[PDB]
Amino acid sequence: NTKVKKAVIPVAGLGTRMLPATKAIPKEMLPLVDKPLIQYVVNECIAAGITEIVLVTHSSKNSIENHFDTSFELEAMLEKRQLLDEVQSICPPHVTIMQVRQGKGLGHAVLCAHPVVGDEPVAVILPDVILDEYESDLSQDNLAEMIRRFDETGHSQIMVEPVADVTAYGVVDCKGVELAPGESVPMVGVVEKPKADVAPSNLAIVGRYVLSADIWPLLAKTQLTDAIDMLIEKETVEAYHMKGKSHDCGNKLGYMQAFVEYGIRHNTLGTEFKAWLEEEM
Amino acid sequence: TKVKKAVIPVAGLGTRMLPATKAIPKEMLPLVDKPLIQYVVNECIAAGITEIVLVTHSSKNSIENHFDTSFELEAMLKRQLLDEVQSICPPHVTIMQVRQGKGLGHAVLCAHPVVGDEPVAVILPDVILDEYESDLSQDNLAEMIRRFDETGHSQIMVEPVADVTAYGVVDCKGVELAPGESVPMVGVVEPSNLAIVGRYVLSADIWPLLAKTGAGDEIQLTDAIDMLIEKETVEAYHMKGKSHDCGNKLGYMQAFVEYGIRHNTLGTEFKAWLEEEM
Amino acid sequence: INTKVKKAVIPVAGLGTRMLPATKAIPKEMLPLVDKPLIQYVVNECIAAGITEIVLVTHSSKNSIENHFDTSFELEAMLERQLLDEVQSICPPHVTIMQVRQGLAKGLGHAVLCAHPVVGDEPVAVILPDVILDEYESDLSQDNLAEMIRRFDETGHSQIMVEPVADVTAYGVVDCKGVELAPGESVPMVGVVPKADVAPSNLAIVGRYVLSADIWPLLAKTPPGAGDEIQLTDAIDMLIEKETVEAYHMKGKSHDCGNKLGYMQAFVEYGIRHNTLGTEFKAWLEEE
Amino acid sequence: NTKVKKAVIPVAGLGTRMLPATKAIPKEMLPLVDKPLIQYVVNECIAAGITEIVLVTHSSKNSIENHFDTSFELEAMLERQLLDEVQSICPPHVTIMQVRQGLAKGLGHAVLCAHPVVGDEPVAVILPDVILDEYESDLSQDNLAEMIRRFDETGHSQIMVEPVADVTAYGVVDCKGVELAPGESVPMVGVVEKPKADVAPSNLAIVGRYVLSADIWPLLAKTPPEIQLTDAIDMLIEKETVEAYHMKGKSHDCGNKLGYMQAFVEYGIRHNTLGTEFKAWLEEEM
Repeated sequence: NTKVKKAVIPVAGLGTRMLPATKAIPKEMLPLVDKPLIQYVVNECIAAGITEIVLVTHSSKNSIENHFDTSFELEAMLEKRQLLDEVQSICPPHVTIMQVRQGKGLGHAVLCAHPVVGDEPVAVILPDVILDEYESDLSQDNLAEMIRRFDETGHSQIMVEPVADVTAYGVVDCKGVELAPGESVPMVGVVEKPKADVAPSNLAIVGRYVLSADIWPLLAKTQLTDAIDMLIEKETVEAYHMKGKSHDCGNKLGYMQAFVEYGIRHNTLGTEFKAWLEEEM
Repeated sequence: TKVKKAVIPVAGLGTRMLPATKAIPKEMLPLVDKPLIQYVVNECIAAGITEIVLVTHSSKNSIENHFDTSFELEAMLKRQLLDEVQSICPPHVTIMQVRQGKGLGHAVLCAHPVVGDEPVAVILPDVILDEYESDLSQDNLAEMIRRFDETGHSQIMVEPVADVTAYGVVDCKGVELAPGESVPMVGVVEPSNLAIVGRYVLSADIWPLLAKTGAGDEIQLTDAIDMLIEKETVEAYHMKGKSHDCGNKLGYMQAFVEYGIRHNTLGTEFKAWLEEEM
Repeated sequence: INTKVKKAVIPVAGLGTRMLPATKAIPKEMLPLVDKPLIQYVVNECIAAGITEIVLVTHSSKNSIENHFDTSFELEAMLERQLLDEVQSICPPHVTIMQVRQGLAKGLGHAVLCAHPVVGDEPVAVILPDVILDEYESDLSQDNLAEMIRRFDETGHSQIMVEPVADVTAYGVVDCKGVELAPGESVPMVGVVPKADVAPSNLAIVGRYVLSADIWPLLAKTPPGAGDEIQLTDAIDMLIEKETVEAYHMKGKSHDCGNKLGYMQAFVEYGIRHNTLGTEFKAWLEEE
Repeated sequence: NTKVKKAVIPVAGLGTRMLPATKAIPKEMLPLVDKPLIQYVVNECIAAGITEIVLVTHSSKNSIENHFDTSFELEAMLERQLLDEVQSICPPHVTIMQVRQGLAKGLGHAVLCAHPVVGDEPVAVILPDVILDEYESDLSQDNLAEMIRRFDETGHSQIMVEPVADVTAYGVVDCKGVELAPGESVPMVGVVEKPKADVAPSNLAIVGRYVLSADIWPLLAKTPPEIQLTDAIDMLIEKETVEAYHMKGKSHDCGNKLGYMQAFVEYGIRHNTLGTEFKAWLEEEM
């Protein structure tokens, strides 16, 4: 298959932008209607073919792991059925969630997974960014596509998308080439919240990466970006243009918008919710 | 001020919101950026309650933690924020926790040792009384308590429904009730179009009645309620403004939007975004 | 007539340093004396004395203490025999455990003050959990906490348990104006100190108190040290000042499980006495 | 270098033999003087060269992980010698990973759950309620460390054993009647659970330490007609040579009350700072 077996997901220490909702519950457990962000993120991983998920965590984060694990008393009450099928249907049996503690920096959270991952290519996924399942085919596009491409060329993939205001993100330098959703083109560097006038593209790092086993040593020499730009010095790495829509639930308004969008699409209450929104707005 | 303690049963596990509540308490689901329990407690405080008793479960330390101070967190934030965050539980308010050993009537019983034989407020936490459609410091719980204190008559909040077939309606021997008013209730029929909302202000007299009080072998507070009734004058208080049942998925999704539009820093942008998108 | 001391308050919010690393991720109060955590002995002592309301003044990382006394669902499941019933009986049905968080408040005086809202303006017992009162060496249903409560009901005077120490240079020693105390006796104390030539007595403060409702306002008005620190000894000195305080002479033996050596000595002493393994252990001990 | 890089520690089951102490704290967190049993076991894995430990766990046991992680609030609270001691707990080059076991299904099944973590590689299996005495063997040269070096040389799995008086209480190996000296590895032709003394192939009991080849993986994947480690070991013997390794020094079974109380006293006598005193104390008192 693919040498990309593991997805490393850094679990937020404290999602301060979302206080106080996340003062005592992880932001990864904040819900989009009726499921926690991390359940969408894990299913995205799985749709791409990943079966091993390495959560890079902290002490106050047990509920994320319990969400995917079995909940004895809960299930007991449940028998005491659909929901029951559902709660045990959260993590497919062929999927394994692993945990390692980080006790700062995303590049640091990645390095922490080194020992679990080995000296192999890996996927890095940020948990507060949700790629829209209805807007693209997760089994074929995006992370799924970035991995197929990595297998084909051995070139790291870095998901990106066009954004209005560039100063707010980390922009990639694709030497001015235009990219269509779905394509991969070489990147020659990354610019941390560039100043509009000097920004390399309008292409923002989305929070999805498929990286060659070489970042590992680079991470040690080294944030992800600097080992990224160092990797770039050694090999080709490409920007992959995200297909569909993403939701950034790491910012309050982004989260509120996602809440509503997923609300309108809810399998059982979406139409009624949508109707209500229309007679209400 | 005779009523200083509010009992909040939050020890049940919340089914209708699965899978979101599998590993987190339903009481910590956010309405925008504040958990349901924060709105609830804020409501108690506004009414002058200074001691909140959570009748809980092993899995809900997140709720107490939300109200306690998060050291490492505090170690982290900033000036503006750092305030807002300690500020969750003001200094004169105490959150106490007792573990339940099922039913609301039994949940309230467990708090007896903490409350003592005193008048007590009973608050259902997955029901939100809208802070913008009422003045929570002057109305509803605030006032139902102010009236208990003035007259020692118990108060049970109710609001008019549509399908009275769908609900339990209090019997007020036919007296027309309007927002803001109270009038004796003689019981409930499952007589008026008024339903129990989930806020109760009860005389210390319910305790012994609650001890002497089931459907699934659960202790019903309705049962002690009617008992208190045959012993005394209990009044229905007509809720003012709007309530939000956040214990049902749709009701929760709808309050999320209503509150978002009213959000103090993001309400205007979200509302405009919504208006276009929708 | 029933006493008015209805609640015991147990400060369990601190992170116990002298016991590290053992207590690095577990409460010092959950350290076992053979096969039971220190806290169960302490709660049982409250119970033997008739207290049925216990207030733990805790911290976030200590949910295990409450879990100890609650029903342990999965465990009982996987338990369904003796263990089931032993385990099922750890906290009797008529005993209620309440918890309140100490939060930012530093100091023992603060810890006690935190329970005020649960206790009310009522007298209360204050129990430090790392000191274990030997259930074999005295009758906890009549002595010690049980007797200090009775003395407080008979005189209105707050009670402070003390015990005799050969070395006064290492303790909180009381001044009872040189009046002698025999076990079980309470006599007014006018202060608390001590070098040795100037010590007012050989009686050290053990860790148990039965205080009147008057400690409440005093505690709230106790002047802080930095960071709000309110010490209970300070509040105690003002109580002594406001009124009559007696020192009560402990019966039996105490185990200070707050220090390493003492927790070890305790573990051994309770092992030898274990209802099931006492004999075999004691013997194995004589052999070794 | 060795292909044996990972040690799997099954700590997921709930320890009934030690109730009620263990009602709400994991058995692995009980202290032998001033350290939890799991610290001793982790330190032993480290002495043997292991720098990757996989706990196969349960939800109610975060405390085991917190023990090795950074105790931010404590550290802060200490910020001297003790602060160091405290951080030093897990050496920076050693990593603890965790996986949850599904339905409580046995040690065999516990190891099996570590498969995705370890991969198709040889592993060390360590039962954490058995403590190998540090004072009585050189844990950096004998026992697990030796077992691992013999596996690297030969490629033969190593199952640790020690002589017992009563075989009916253990899983016993069959080495074809051949004597093993401490530190010696001898091929085993079978394993048997709790034999009646009259048919027992030896008086050498499985202690609880294993260094297994990557070939036990497919064997552990099989469902019996309860997945048992010894049954897997017996299937492996069928395919390949497996040796029993005779433990050096002394072991402590702290999975049973008496054994834990004895180990607590034995280690208190040896405590670095308090032993002399504690011992003296015990003499006068005994």
